[PDB]
Amino acid sequence: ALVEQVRGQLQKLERKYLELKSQKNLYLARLKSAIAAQKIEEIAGNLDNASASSLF
Amino acid sequence: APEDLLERLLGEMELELIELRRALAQTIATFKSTERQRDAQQLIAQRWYEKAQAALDRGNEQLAREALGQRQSYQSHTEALGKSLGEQRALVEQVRGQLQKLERKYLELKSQKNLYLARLKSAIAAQKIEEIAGNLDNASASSLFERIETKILELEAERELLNPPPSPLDKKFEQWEEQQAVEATLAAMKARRS
Repeated sequence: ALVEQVRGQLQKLERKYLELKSQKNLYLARLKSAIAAQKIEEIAGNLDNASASSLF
Repeated sequence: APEDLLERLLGEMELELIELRRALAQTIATFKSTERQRDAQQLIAQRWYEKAQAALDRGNEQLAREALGQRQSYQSHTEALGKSLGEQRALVEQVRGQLQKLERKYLELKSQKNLYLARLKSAIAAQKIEEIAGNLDNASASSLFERIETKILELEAERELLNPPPSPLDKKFEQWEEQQAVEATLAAMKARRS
């Protein structure tokens, strides 16, 4: 019984481990997308925004 | 950590087992020596007895009379040793039974030593992994998704603030105007060809 039940834990646990890994990159990619997009519009706001446009 | 004690305690037991193991031979060693002396003493009397056969022979009784008197001194010693040999037998027999029984128990405990150690390690390894998952995935305070995804909204919320979305006003005007742009332009399309 011990060897059977313990294997079930290992069998179930391994499936979960890779499942988390799949979402690891998915959320990381989304974070980077916003991070990259966060600054560019800030530069445009600091560059073009008619209020205090450094450009024009 | 009690686990190291389990291995260490048996090691100390093993030293005592060999210590007792050597001790038993010492008891056996003296037992053999006692047996030899009894055999030697009877031989001395046996030589006197074997000699006494000739001493009594030819009618020279007086020589035999004195000879047997000397024998009795050895006979008394012989009897005492024989009694000692018999009682020593019980001690060697019973002590071996203890050793015979004790050794069987020793290995029996060793069999369960690894069995419980293995189960402990299994739970120990499995104990932490789910704790990480609880600290990682658990929707309450998931470090993986909930806390990370909250930061996503923070950046998302800023874009509308820094770039105010056009009011819903303009959407309908362009859509209202867009249909005329296509229709008015297409009105010429259907008209120019027709």
